[PDB]
Amino acid sequence: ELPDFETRCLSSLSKVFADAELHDLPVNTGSAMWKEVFSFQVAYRSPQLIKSLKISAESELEPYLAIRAVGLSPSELPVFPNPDEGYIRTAPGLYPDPLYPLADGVHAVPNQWRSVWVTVSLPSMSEFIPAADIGAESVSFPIDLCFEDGKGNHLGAEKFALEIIFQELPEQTLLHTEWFHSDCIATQYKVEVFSEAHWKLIESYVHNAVNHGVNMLLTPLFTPPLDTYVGGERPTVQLIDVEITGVNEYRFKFDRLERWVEMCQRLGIQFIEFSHLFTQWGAKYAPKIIAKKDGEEKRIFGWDTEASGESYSLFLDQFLPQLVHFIRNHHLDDKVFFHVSDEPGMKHAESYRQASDILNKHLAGFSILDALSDYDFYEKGLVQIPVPSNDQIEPFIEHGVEPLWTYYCCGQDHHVSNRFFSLSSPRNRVLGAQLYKFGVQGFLHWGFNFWYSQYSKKVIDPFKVTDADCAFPSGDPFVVYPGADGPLDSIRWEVFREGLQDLRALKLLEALAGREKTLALLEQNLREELTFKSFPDDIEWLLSTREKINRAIKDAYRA
Ligand SMILES: [Br-]
Repeated sequence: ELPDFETRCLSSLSKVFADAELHDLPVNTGSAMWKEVFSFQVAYRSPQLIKSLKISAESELEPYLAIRAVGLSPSELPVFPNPDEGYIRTAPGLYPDPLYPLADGVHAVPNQWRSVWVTVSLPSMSEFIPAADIGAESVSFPIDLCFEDGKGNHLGAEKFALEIIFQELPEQTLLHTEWFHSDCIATQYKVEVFSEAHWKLIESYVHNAVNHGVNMLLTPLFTPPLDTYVGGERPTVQLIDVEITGVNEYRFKFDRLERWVEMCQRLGIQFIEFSHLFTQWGAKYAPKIIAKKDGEEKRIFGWDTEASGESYSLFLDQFLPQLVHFIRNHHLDDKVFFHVSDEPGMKHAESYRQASDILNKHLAGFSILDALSDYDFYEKGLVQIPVPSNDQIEPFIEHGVEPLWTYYCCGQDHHVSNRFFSLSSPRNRVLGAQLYKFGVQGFLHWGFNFWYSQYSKKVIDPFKVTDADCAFPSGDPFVVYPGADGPLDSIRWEVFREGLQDLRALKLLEALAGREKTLALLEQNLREELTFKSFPDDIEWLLSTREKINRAIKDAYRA
């Protein structure tokens, strides 16, 4: 006689822990637009150990549907000291995060809730395979999920009803970069940088990025000078070929950059974000730069070459005009961004100025972006486009700074949206609504796939170490895991795309009904105005808000 077995259908916004009771309420309905990725999960529990469950879905949406297992990752540093009351947990342990192919095997483990995650990637209406009335406002499709043991006995089932609203979620216009660490791919898969095997993996990772709303890619002219200790290095990742012809004299080749840019174009990246040309913590030094003299490679710049020295000045006087010629020849003039150095403090205003001044002699007319969360520094007029943290953005909104950009990282641990393991899925997804309300033009994140320790002192295994060796709250350094042939998603990466989908849906309702009505619907029944710091951290609020937006779109009078 069969083991006992229970199921509960849930939204994408639950995190099901294997060591706790499940309080979440069942969710068996939702709505979506064409070209939207709609996700849900089913939790299940048995008192027995049941190995290699057979899980299947039956739906007209089967061509668009994937099922994955929600795996557990360790976190030794889930929180910084004194986590606010909105954290879902504070103790080290195992957290639901990675999403594994079902082919990898799925088990019921005694008296533990586990989950399977369902992704429905909807096409355009014109590509949809099932018959659907082109004149309907929406059509509902059942999705039935079935659990059986290894030997074909039925254990459980859940039915989900997805309503597809017959309008398209419009193309994303928000600029969105998640810094891509090519080096981390090379060291994890054990391939040489810019080998053909490395290029193939790069393509897989970029494809995943684009699919999750990344339209701007960090482009390593020289080894990005990021997360490296003073006097330290990361593996050489350098698209520019440099030949030393004599003292302070160079020649350049851009053929590997041209390969990179063509890859970007082909995979759907729209903007090229060139890597920083000076070090972190005040732009005092050059990046690591490698050059050939007489066939042989040597390091010509780095932590022993001051950024304000004439040597690095003369190098950029030769390089930058040649990069500008490349840009113009490839019709990239309005598609590029440059970086100086992030978050210069007031004590570094002078070194930042001297660095920024070098670029300004050559890069007139181009967008130059830098993380900058201090409005008093911004008033000095040294940074062109500031990228303030979402916990520091208030004075940039108050003063009408344009274009408005935001980021978050490990430092944004209080109140605001983030993507830590120990934070709820609503506190991730709500970013979409905040971006909408404040008219943000771009969002930046440092950690697509950062798989080293703090300061890149060692390589870590991201399946075992999720906090960069007790430096950053787990979830901060990476949203993808290394699968055998390409990325594995986290539930947090799926939920972040949902926030970008909410932004796109809000902008659609704005096109149909205007901004005043859209913003009023979004803030209906809130006790406090929506800000980057103040929102309901609540599954029911967010789901019912997006459902209202969808119904208002469905009901809108259309041209
Ligand atoms: Br958008």
